[PDB]
Amino acid sequence: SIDVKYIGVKSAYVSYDVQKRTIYLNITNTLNITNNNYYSVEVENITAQVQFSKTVIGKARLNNITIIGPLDMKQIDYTVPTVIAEEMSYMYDFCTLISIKVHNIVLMMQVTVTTTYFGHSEQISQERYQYVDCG
Amino acid sequence: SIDVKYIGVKSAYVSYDVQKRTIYLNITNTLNITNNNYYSVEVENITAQVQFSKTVIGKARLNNITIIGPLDMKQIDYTVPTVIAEEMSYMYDFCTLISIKVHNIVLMMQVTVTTTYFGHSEQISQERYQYVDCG
Amino acid sequence: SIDVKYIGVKSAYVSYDVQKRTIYLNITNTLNITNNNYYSVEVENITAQVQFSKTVIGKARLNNITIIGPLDMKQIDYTVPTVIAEEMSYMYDFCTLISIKVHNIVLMMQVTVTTTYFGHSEQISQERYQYVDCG
Amino acid sequence: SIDVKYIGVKSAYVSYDVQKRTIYLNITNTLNITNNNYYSVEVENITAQVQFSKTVIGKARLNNITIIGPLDMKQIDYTVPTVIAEEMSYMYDFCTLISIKVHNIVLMMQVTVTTTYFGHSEQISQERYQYVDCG
Amino acid sequence: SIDVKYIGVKSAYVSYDVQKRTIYLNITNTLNITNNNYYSVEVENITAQVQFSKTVIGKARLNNITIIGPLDMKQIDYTVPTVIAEEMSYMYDFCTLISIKVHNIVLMMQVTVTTTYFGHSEQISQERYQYVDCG
Ligand SMILES: *[C@@H]1O[C@H](CO)[C@@H](O)[C@H](O)[C@H]1NC(C)=O
Ligand SMILES: *[C@@H]1O[C@H](CO)[C@@H](O)[C@H](O)[C@H]1NC(C)=O
Ligand SMILES: *[C@@H]1O[C@H](CO)[C@@H](O)[C@H](O)[C@H]1NC(C)=O
Ligand SMILES: *[C@@H]1O[C@H](CO)[C@@H](O)[C@H](O)[C@H]1NC(C)=O
Ligand SMILES: *[C@@H]1O[C@H](CO)[C@@H](O)[C@H](O)[C@H]1NC(C)=O
Ligand SMILES: *[C@@H]1O[C@H](CO)[C@@H](O)[C@H](O)[C@H]1NC(C)=O
Ligand SMILES: *[C@@H]1O[C@H](CO)[C@@H](O)[C@H](O)[C@H]1NC(C)=O
Ligand SMILES: *[C@@H]1O[C@H](CO)[C@@H](O)[C@H](O)[C@H]1NC(C)=O
Ligand SMILES: *[C@@H]1O[C@H](CO)[C@@H](O)[C@H](O)[C@H]1NC(C)=O
Ligand SMILES: *[C@@H]1O[C@H](CO)[C@@H](O)[C@H](O)[C@H]1NC(C)=O
Ligand SMILES: *[C@@H]1O[C@H](CO)[C@@H](O)[C@H](O)[C@H]1NC(C)=O
Ligand SMILES: *[C@@H]1O[C@H](CO)[C@@H](O)[C@H](O)[C@H]1NC(C)=O
Ligand SMILES: *[C@@H]1O[C@H](CO)[C@@H](O)[C@H](O)[C@H]1NC(C)=O
Ligand SMILES: *[C@@H]1O[C@H](CO)[C@@H](O)[C@H](O)[C@H]1NC(C)=O
Ligand SMILES: *[C@@H]1O[C@H](CO)[C@@H](O)[C@H](O)[C@H]1NC(C)=O
Ligand SMILES: *[C@@H]1O[C@H](CO)[C@@H](O)[C@H](O)[C@H]1NC(C)=O
Ligand SMILES: *[C@@H]1O[C@H](CO)[C@@H](O)[C@H](O)[C@H]1NC(C)=O
Ligand SMILES: *[C@@H]1O[C@H](CO)[C@@H](O)[C@H](O)[C@H]1NC(C)=O
Ligand SMILES: *[C@@H]1O[C@H](CO)[C@@H](O)[C@H](O)[C@H]1NC(C)=O
Ligand SMILES: *[C@@H]1O[C@H](CO)[C@@H](O)[C@H](O)[C@H]1NC(C)=O
Repeated sequence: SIDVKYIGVKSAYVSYDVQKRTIYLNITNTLNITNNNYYSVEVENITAQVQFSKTVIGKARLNNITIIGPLDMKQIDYTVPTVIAEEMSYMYDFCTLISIKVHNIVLMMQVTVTTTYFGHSEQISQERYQYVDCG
Repeated sequence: SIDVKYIGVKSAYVSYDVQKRTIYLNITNTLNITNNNYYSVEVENITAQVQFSKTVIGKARLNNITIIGPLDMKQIDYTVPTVIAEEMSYMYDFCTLISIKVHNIVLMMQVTVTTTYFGHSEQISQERYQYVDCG
Repeated sequence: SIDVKYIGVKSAYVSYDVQKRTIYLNITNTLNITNNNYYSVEVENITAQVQFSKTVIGKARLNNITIIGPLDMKQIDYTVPTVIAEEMSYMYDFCTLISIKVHNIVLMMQVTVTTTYFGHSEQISQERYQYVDCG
Repeated sequence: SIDVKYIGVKSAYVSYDVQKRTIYLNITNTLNITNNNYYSVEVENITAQVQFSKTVIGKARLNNITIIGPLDMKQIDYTVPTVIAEEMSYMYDFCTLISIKVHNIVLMMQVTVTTTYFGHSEQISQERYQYVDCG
Repeated sequence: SIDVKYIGVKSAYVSYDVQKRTIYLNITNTLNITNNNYYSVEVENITAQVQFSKTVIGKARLNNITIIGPLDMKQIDYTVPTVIAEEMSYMYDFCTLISIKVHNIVLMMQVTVTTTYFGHSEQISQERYQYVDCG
């Protein structure tokens, strides 16, 4: 990635910024800019490219063959019980929260068993993340 | 990715910004800009490209063959019981929340068993994320 | 992706911004701009491209063959019981919520068993996300 | 994607913005702009492209062959019971909500078993998302 | 990655910044800038590239063969019970939260069993992260 940028407030090439009651008197501004950008990116010179796979099975006996890909949960037990019993009481609850499984950003590109890959793969994530603001 | 940008407030090439009761007197501004951009991106020179796969099975005995792809949950138990019993009480609940499974952004491009890939794959995610604001 | 941009408030090439009771006196502004952009993107020079697959089965015995693709849930139990019993009480509930399964953005491009792919694949997601605002 | 943009409020090339009771005196503005854009995108030079697949079965015995594609739920149980019993009480409920399965944006392009693909595939999603606003 | 940047507040080439009630008297500013950037990135000169794999099984007996990919949870038990019993008491709860499993940013590119890869792979993540702000 030639250019990746996270800029909180302001991005600018040339900035003349006059803010909060300043006095802007005699100013002469002369700006002369020559800017040229040449992008030669990902050019590929390829005569011959071959992806080839072959499988042959002969005179074989196969019994109880198990192939299981990734990300298996099988048996998971989530027990979160809450019991509140009050005879004569004063109970004030402000900003109370219970969260079990929260997923914001899930990116999965290639999950497989057998993968043959020629090329380019790029993952870019930018965020501002604030979970809980109260009071 | 040649250019990826997250800019919170303002993005500008040339900015003359006059804000919050300033006094803007005699100003002369002369701006002379020559800007040229040449993008040569992803050009491919390819004579011959071949994707080939072959499978042959002969005189074979196959019994109990199991192939299972990824992301299997099988058996999951979610138990969240809530019991509230009050005889003579005062109960004030402000901003109370229960969430079990929350998914904002799920991107899956290639999930398979057998994959042959020639090319380019790109995933880009930008967000501002605020979950809970109260009070 | 040549240009990807998230800009919170304002995007502008040249900005003359006069805001909140400023005094804008004698100004002369002369702006001379030459801007040229040449986009050569994804041009492909390809003589011969072949995608070929062949499968042959001969004199074979196959019994109990199971192929199962991804994303299987099988057995999932969601139990969220809520019981409220009040004899003589005062109960005030403001901004109370229960959510089990919430999915905002689900993008799936290629989920398969056998995939042969020549080309270009791109996923781009931009959002502003605020879940709960109350009070 | 050459240009992807999320701009919260304002997008403009050249902006003269006079807002909130400013005094706009003698101004002379001369703007001279030459802008040219040339888009050569996705041009393909292809002599011969062949997609070919062949399957032959001979003298074979196949019994109990099961192929199941992705996204199977099978057995899912959703139990959310709510019981409210009040003898002599005061119950005030403002902004109370229960949601089990909510799906905003579901995009699925290619979900299959066997896929052969030559070309270009692009998914772009932009949104502003606010779930619950009350009070 | 030629350029990766995290800039908290302001990024600018040339900045004339006048802020918080300053007095801006006689100034003459002459700026003459010649800027040229040439990007030759990821150009590949390749005559012949071959990815080839072959598997053959003959006169073999295979029984109880198990291949299991990564990320298996099997048996996990989450027990978080909460019991509150009050006879005559005063209970004030402000900014109280319980979270079991929270996942913000999950990026997985290639998780497989057998992978052959020719190319370039890049993962870039930028964020500002504030979890809990209250009071
Ligand atoms: C500078 O500004 C003052 C105002 O205080 C003015 O009297 C004077 O003529 C100005 N000079 C020039 C060169 O603009
Ligand atoms: C502006 O810059 C260019 C460079 O391309 C130069 O030829 C020209 O003389 C400059 N003009 C002034 C007034 O400085
Ligand atoms: C690569 O491109 C050039 C022209 O840009 C061409 O002359 C040459 O024949 C190409 N390569 C092959 C292997 O054809
Ligand atoms: C295959 O496995 C099962 C249990 O998973 C077992 O009962 C069976 O006997 C096995 N096959 C052979 C041929 O032993
Ligand atoms: C500068 O502004 C002042 C106002 O205070 C004016 O009297 C003067 O003529 C101006 N000078 C020029 C060169 O514009
Ligand atoms: C503006 O810039 C160009 C560069 O292309 C130059 O030829 C020209 O002389 C400049 N004009 C002035 C007034 O500086
Ligand atoms: C590539 O393109 C050039 C012209 O741009 C052409 O002369 C050449 O024959 C092409 N390559 C092949 C292998 O045909
Ligand atoms: C295949 O597996 C089942 C249980 O999954 C088992 O009952 C059966 O005997 C197995 N096949 C053979 C030939 O053993
Ligand atoms: C500048 O503005 C003042 C107003 O205060 C005016 O008297 C003067 O003639 C102006 N000068 C020019 C050069 O416009
Ligand atoms: C404006 O810019 C062009 C560049 O194409 C230049 O030829 C011309 O002389 C400039 N004019 C002025 C008044 O600066
Ligand atoms: C590619 O395009 C050029 C013209 O742009 C043409 O002369 C050439 O024959 C093309 N390539 C093939 C293999 O035909
Ligand atoms: C195939 O599997 C079933 C159970 O899934 C089992 O009852 C049967 O015996 C198996 N086939 C053979 C030939 O063993
Ligand atoms: C500038 O505006 C003032 C008003 O205060 C006026 O008297 C003066 O003639 C104007 N000058 C020009 C050059 O427009
Ligand atoms: C405007 O720009 C063009 C560039 O195409 C230039 O030829 C012309 O002289 C310019 N005119 C002025 C008044 O600057
Ligand atoms: C096929 O599977 C069923 C159960 O799914 C089983 O009853 C049957 O015996 C199997 N076929 C053979 C030939 O064993
Ligand atoms: C500088 O500013 C003063 C204002 O205090 C003014 O009297 C003077 O003429 C200015 N000089 C120049 C060269 O602009
Ligand atoms: C501006 O810079 C250029 C360099 O390209 C130079 O040729 C020109 O003479 C400079 N002009 C001035 C006024 O310094
Ligand atoms: C590498 O590129 C040059 C031109 O940039 C070319 O002359 C040469 O033949 C290429 N290498 C091979 C092995 O073809
Ligand atoms: C590489 O590209 C050059 C032109 O840029 C071309 O002359 C040469 O034939 C290419 N390489 C091969 C192996 O064809
Ligand atoms: C295969 O494993 C199972 C238990 O997983 C076992 O009962 C069986 O006897 C094994 N197969 C053989 C041939 O021993």
